[PDB]
Order: sequence, then C-alpha cells, then structure tokens
Amino acid sequence: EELKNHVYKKTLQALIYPISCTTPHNFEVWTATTPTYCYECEGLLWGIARQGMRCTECGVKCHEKCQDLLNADCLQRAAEKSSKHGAEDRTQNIIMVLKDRMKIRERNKPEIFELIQEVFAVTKSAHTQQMKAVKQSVLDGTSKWSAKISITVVCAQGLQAKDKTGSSDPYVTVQVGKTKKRTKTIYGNLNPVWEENFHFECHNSSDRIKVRVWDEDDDIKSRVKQRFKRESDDFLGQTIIEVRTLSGEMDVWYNLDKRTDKSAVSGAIRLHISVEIKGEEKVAPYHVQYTCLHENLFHFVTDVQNNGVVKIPDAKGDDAWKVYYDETAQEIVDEFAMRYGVESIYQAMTHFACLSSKYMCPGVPAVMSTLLANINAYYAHTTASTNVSASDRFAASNFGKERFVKLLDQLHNSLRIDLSMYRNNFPASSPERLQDLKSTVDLLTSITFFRMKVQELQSPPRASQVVKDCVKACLNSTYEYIFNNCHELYGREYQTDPAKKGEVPPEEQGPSIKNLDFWSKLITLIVSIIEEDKNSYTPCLNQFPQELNVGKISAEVMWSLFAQDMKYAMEEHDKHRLCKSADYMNLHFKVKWLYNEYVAELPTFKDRVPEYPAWFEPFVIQWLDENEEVSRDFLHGALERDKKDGFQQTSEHALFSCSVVDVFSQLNQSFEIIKKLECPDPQIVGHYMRRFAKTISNVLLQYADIVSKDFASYCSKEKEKVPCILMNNTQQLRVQLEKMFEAMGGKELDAEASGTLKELQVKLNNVLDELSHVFATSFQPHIEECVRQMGDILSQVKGTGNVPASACSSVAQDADNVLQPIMDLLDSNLTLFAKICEKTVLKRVLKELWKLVMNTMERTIVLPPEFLSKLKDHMVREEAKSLTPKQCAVVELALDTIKQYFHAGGVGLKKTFLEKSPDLQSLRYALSLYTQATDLLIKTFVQTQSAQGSGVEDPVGEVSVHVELFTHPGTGEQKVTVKVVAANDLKWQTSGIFRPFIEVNIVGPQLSDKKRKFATKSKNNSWAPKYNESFQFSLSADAGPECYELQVCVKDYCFAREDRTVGLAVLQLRELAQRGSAACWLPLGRRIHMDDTGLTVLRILSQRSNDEVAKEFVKLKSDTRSAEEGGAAPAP
Repeated sequence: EELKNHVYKKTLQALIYPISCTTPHNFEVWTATTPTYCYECEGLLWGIARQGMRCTECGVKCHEKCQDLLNADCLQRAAEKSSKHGAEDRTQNIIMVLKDRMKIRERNKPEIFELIQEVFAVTKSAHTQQMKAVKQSVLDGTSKWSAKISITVVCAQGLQAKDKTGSSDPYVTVQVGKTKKRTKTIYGNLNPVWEENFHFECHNSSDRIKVRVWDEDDDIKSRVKQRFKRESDDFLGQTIIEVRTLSGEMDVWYNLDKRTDKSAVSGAIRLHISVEIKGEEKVAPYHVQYTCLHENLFHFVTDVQNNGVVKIPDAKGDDAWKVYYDETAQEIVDEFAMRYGVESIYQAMTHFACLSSKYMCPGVPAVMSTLLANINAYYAHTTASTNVSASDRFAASNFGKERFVKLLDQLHNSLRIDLSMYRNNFPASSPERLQDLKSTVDLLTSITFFRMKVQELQSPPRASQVVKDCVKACLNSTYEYIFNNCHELYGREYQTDPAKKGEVPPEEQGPSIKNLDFWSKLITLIVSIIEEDKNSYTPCLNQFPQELNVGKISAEVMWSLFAQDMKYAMEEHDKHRLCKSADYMNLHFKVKWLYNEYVAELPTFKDRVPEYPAWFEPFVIQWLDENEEVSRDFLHGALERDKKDGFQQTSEHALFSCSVVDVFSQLNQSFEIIKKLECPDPQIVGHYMRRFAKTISNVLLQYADIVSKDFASYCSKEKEKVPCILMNNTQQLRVQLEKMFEAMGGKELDAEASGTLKELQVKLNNVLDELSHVFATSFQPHIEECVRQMGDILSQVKGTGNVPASACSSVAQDADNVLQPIMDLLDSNLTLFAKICEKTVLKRVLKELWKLVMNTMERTIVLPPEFLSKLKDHMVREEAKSLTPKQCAVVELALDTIKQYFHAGGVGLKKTFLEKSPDLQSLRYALSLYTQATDLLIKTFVQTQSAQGSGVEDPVGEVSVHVELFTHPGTGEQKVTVKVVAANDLKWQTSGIFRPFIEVNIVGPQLSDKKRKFATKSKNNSWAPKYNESFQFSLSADAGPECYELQVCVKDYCFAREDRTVGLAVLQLRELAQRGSAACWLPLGRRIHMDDTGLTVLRILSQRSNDEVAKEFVKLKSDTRSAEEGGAAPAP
C-alpha cells in the first residue's frame, strides 16, 4: 500500500500541472549581458561571436543548437531564473500563471482527478486536501525543492567508434548545474564499465543531469579542435536526465542521444541514481511508480469499472500499442510517464504484463500479439547503426529482460494449456472464441518470434509444433470424451427417433463385445470432430499452412486412437464372435469408407497398404465359408426345382435350364460383395480369391456331377431335348465361369485361384465331352440297326451293269435308298440338335455321332464279320460276292452324303475334320482294297505282313538256307539264289516211309511270267535231310526286294497218296536288301501268321477265283501243314 499512496500524490502532482500544457520557450536571439554558460551544454555565451538564445519568459539562456534540448518547463524555469536573479514579482506572477494553469486544468478535466481518486480509492475530501497540497508542491516551484543526488555511472553498451583504431576511449562527464565531474576513461571499449559514483547538490528540479559520454582524445588533433569547439573529447552520446524524472534509488539504461548533427551516436548508458528529495525521502523509482499506477489503473478499469472485462481501447496506427485505455485513463499514464521520464517501451511491456493475466478475455490475444510484435519490432529492428545484438539491446530494457522473458514463458505455458483444450476453451459455436483462438496462436507465434528475434534464441519451441502438440493433447482429450460419451453425442446429433437420443450405458457410450453399434456411432462422431476440425479449426488455424492443418492432424490422431482401439476391439470380437458376419462386413464398409475418406489420403497412410483389412479378414473368411454353405444348399434347391420341372430350357434361345441362372446369380451376388470390399491388401485379396475359387469349383462341379449322374437316365428316346439342355447347362456353366474368371480379374487373379478355375474349366470341358459321348452312345443301337438296314438294302445292289434297273438304279438313287434308314434318323435329329444344342454342344455331339456312324458303317457294311466265314474261311464254296464296283460306288456316294449331312452346310462339322477323319480314311482304305489289282493286293500283303519274318511260334523243324540276293550283276534286275542246305528237327515221325523234300516258293508282285516254285530232291527216312541244292528265282525288275518274300515248305513225297506239308517258313527279302547274302536257319511253322490286312487281302484275293496268280497266291498262303505225324495248329 505505501507505494500506492505515494504514486497517487505524484500522479495528482503530475496531472495538476501536466507537461502537455507547459508554456513554450519564447527564444529571442541574445547577446550575453554577463559572461554566461548555456543552461544545457555549458559553453560560454559571450559577445556577438557566442550569441545564444534567451527565452523572454523564463530567461533560460542556451545556444541555438541547445534550445530544443531544453525540455525544462518555461514557467518553472522562469520562476527559478526570476528567483536566482532576485526578481520576486516576476517569480510570483509566474506562480500565478502556474496557479491559473492548475485551476484551468481542474476546471477543464475534473474527471482526471476523480479517476485518480477512484483508481487509488481515496475519499473526495482527502483527495481535495491532497490536491491543495500538490498545488502547493508545484508552487514551491523549485525554490522549495532541493535534493542530494548520488550518480553511479555504471556502464555503457554499444558506444560508437571514433579512434584511428576503429574503437573509442570513452569517459563520462556528469554535470549538475554549477558542478561538473568526470569518470575515469575506459580505453578501447565500446561497452565500458565505470561503476563510478558522484555526489551532487541540486537546488532546482528543472536542472538536468547532463551525462555526456566522450572519447578521450589527448592527441594534437584534439588540442587543435579545442580552439573552435567546446567538446574536444569526440562526443560519443549523452543522456539529459530531467531532475523531476528522478525518484529514490533508480537503476536505468538511458539510450544515448545526438548533441550535434556531426555527432554519430549509438548505445546506452546504465546509471544508478539515488535521489534524496526534500519532502520526498525514500520514494520508489518512477518506473516502479508507473507500474503501480498502470496496474492499479488497469485493475480499476478492468475489474472495478468493467467487472473483469478488459475494455480494449479504440486505437489505430503504429502508436495504437501506446494506447491502453479511454482518453482520461490514457492521459493519466501518459502525463505520469512523460513527466517522470518513463519510456514508451516500458509502458508497453508493463501493459503487456497486465494483459498477460487477462489473456483469456475476448480480443486480448490480438492486442497482446500486436503489442508484442511492437515490443519485438522495437528491440529487434531499431537502429542498425548500433554494434549490439537485439538480445543485448533488450538486456538494456528498464523493464528487465529476465522479467519479460519469464512473463512470456508463463504466458506461453498458459497459452499451451488453453490450446491443449482448444475445442472446449474455444467452442466452434462461438466465432469470436475461434477468433480468440486464432489470436491466441498469433500471440504464441509473436512470443516464439520474440524469442527468435529479440532473445536471439537458437532453438525456441517452434510455434507450429507447440500448437500441433496442443492440438494433439486436445484431440486425445476429445477422443477420450467422445469415447466415454458416444451414445449421448450420437443420439443427440444424428438419431432420427428421439427415444434413442439419451443415456445408453457408459459401456455402450464406450465399447461392447455384443454389438458393434458403439463403433459405428464413434466413427460418425470421429467424422463430426474431424469435420469440425477441417471446417472450423483448420481455417481458424491457418498461420502455418505448410506445417499445421488441424483437419489432417485431427484425422491422423483420431484415426490412430480409433485404430488402436478398433484393432484391440476386433481382436476381441474375433475371440468371441458374438456379432454376425454381416455386421463386421458393414463395419468393414464403414471403416473402409472412413479410412478412404479421411485417412488414405493423409501422407502418413498413403505411405502404407492399409492395416484395417487385416482386422476384418477373419470375419470375411467366416463370411465366405457361410456363403459357401448357403451356396451349396441353395444349389440343391435350385436343382430340385429345375429337376421337378423336368429341366425346361429357360427359353427357345436360353438353351439351358433355370438352375444355372439361379446358381450363377447366387455366385455373382456372393462375388460382388467381396468385390465391393475392394480390399487394398492384395494378399488378403488373394486369400479371399483362393477361398472363393474353391467355393466356385465345389458348387459348379457338384452341379456338373448331379447332372452327369442323372444324364444317362435322360438319354432315353422320349426326352432327347433334356440331355441337350443339360449339356447346354454344362456349357453355360463354362461360359458363365469364363465370365466369372474374368470378373475375378482374369489374368490379374491370384495364381492358385486362377489355377483352380482353369482346372475347373478343363474338368467341365471334359464333363461336356463325356455327356456328349453318353448322349451320342444312346443313338448307337439305332445307328447299328440303321447301318444293318443300310446293309440289307446294299446287298440287293450288286455289280449292276448286268442287273435290273431297281439295282442298276442310278448310283445316286441306290445311295439314297441305302441311306434311307439312317437319313430318317439323321435329318430329324441333327436338325433338332442344331436348334436345341448350343454350338459347342452340337459340334461335340456331331463328332461323337460321326465317328459312331463311320465306325458302324466300316464294321457292319464294309468289313462284315461273316465275310471271314464266306471266303476268308472254309465255311461256304461261294464267291462271297465282293463289294462290286457299283456297291463301291453307292457307298462312296452314301459317305459323301453322310459327310455333307454331318457338314450341314457349315452348321455341322467342318469338311476339313470330316476329310481328315481317320474313321473316314479307314473306311476309304477298306473300300479301296475291294477293287485293287491282284499284284497290288499281293504287294500290299508283302509290305503289310512284315511280321511274317521275325520267329515262327511252335516250330515243326527248321531249314538251313544260304540265300544270295543278286541285284543281278549282269542286268540290274533282281535274282535270288537260294541254296537249300538242309532241314532239321522235322516233327514228322510218320506212319510210313518219310521222304522229305523242300519246296521253295518266291512271293511278291509280277510273278505270272516267272517260275514261282522249286523243290529239292526227296531224301528217304531222314528227319534231318541235307540237300545242298541251289535255286535261282527271278524277281521283277520294278518291285524292290522288300516287295518279296521267300516261302520255304517241307513236304513228305507220297506217290499214290498226296505229298503232305510238313511245315512252312517265310523269309522277308527286305532283310536281304541289306544283308546281300544270308545264312539262316528258318524255323518251320504249321501255317503262316497274319494280321487283319493279310486276312482282308486274302479274302479279297479269294474272290478273284479265276485269276491264276490270285489262285496260286491264295492257294500258297492257304497252304498249311497237313497236320499229322507231328501236329496241326501253330503260334503266331
């Protein structure tokens, strides 16, 4: 309180006689009427050469250059001068002008003295009496003011350089009126420390302490300059402290001022000044008094007048930060400050300290930010001509550097705290609180900038980061809040039934294992918060657009917190599985959406494959399973409907039945769900796809199987359409499966899923082939019956150039008659199938039917097994009747017609398949044999019967031959020398005289003109008869040795009886074509061993029963061992 009361008396004294209505000095040019020293610089005013200015009113005398340094009040100076010259009437007249000025002041502005009175809580009476007392204290002039002054010159900082060295030798002169003293000199230092105390007696508060800093030039140039100018010691700067601005024990940095235009000046001087004023002992410094005034006035204005509200003054321009109050309150502090030397920056740092307590109050952070940007700009920028850091210039603050640093730190912390609950503390529902939030951050920036610029701090906590942390802290607390209040918030903000808006349990305004609804609701609240941050707070907090986006930070933190929680929750749900598959899928869609809407695009998570699908995968897999069962049970339903409906084709162009459509619909529904998940993890997708491909495979094979199992039962004659439809179903599976394979990404599908479906497609292709075969097979008995009827008709056609006109009916008409049984079948069925079968189904059916027809015709018509019996075999002495040229024709034409039928003008099988058909080629081959020439048949026999030259089985002896093929050295024909050496092991211990001889026969083409047979002599009673007899066949010239074979026959010579065949051996002359000559022991057989073509050629040749070559060939091949004396039938 003791300071409060004194500050009140001083403030009344200040404002009763304010500086703003001090009288100006009326300076006449004056020639000094006595040897005079300038009241400001103490230079000799004398004569015309050292004229000064004399103020008429105050009789202060100064140089012209000094008249403006005289801030001394003209009226007080006048009262003093008048006193020091003994002019008492003038003194009293000035005391009367001083009284009238104080009466004017009270009359004009009583509200000042009233506001002082209220700010200091003084009574109107004690105010009026103190007012009378301070009026007298001003009218004491300075005749009744005196002081002792103790001036410790502490230091200067940042002085100018004036020496040849680029430094200075600073010393200080302190002058107080009549007395001049000097510090010792500090050499070479721009930041000198003196710490030197002078004592002075001051009889006049309008004296001025002239503290002049000088460079001590003792040199010749100084001794020269001394003649012309009174300040030889090259002037470094001054401070001119008005003695009215002294109070108690002061400790003050004074910036140094320019005395003259040639003065370069920089830096400050710290002066510790104790002043012992008469009637004002032990008073506080005017800085401390001003602080006390400003604090009381602030607490009065804010708390007492405005109930706590900080009334921001209407103030504009670069001096707005110097306006703290309304006019009256402003004039109080300004007149106090101006009268008592309190610099504007001190006033500001003080008011900033006041505002720092009320920083929560509306608009204050803007004012404070502005004020601090000015305080910043002051210390940071002012005068680059200084050689001192902003931090050191700020260490010369009379507010105290430390104090302001601490003040800013406390404030910065208070701002950090409030920003750590920014949503609550600055609700979006108040734009003004959003603007205070904005200005709270702008103040935090201004503080950080002040730390960076004024304090020159190397690493201040970066404002953007500090705020980002605050935002994180708030977001955490927000997250907690919503995470504790979820149902209330959601109920209120979104729920369309009011009965659901209320207080659902804390465990459901928080997580539940029984239901996901908390999470759904939490997501919508997270969205609401992220949107509020995006929409309200991000525009609000745009100060660091490249470093702070509140919507991004909100999304990141909220998703992070949510994601950790959700991940634990999904893990927990994965254990319990109390909610349904569908619910987790819906949650998955929501989380997917949330993520993809707000999170996917944040750099932090565009940088990743999203992890949330891994939470849901177990649930999607469970769903895929459930879906498989549902699919397989649906399938049996779908099939049972279709089966009961007898498999109607869906329509006359949808050649498949309905169950296909049902099933693929079910599959497609199932697939589309998965596909809509769009799971961003390709391995989880591969897993889903593998899982699902199995589903597909299982279902579709089970379809194919159910069909395949019943298929044969439908292949009966009344339901021909149903097999076609089932084949079309099957094929429609293949088609829809290719669609589905492609819909599953085709080439972009996972390798095992793709493999599975390619497998499935090949299996299904094969099912269709089997079904096509099973179908074609139900026609086989009819095709056989038909082809037997075609055979019954063709038997009536023979070699008809010598037969009646119903069978010498044209080759065409006989072909048509022959075909009629099968064309009744074919035309109807192939035209029906061509309609009701899909084109893939039709082609497969047709191949299976074509083969079946060709083979049936080959077997039943061209090579009927009874033609073994009727001229291959022994059964009937008939000529069999060959396929006659006319019946070879007719058949070849029936076949071209069948081929045209199966071609169906391109609707059936390609002409190319039909022509290349091995079935047709085989049929043509057998046919070609029936007309072929005797020699060509015989050549064919030798070339085909290759196995008649690789070991007789069950031999009846053997023959040693030596054989020399001569590509006859005399002709280039071939001749065959055959030395019959011996026989051995003849199984012929006979019922008589055995008389073996060896017939040798050559066989092959073109032998009609040639000796086909030789024989050895006979040998009596000899199972090992030697012969040593050499024969010489001629071959043709044309046919090579490979067209020929020797046939070696042992016979028992039997006059009266018949010469019994003992045995037979074949030697292929192809071998001899390499060997040139061969010794060989031919094993003897009972009959020659044959293939189908030997036996076919033989039954053909036997029909040529007038051709002598054929007769002898047939006879020769049809020779077998007359069984007896050693056995009947051989092995091949």
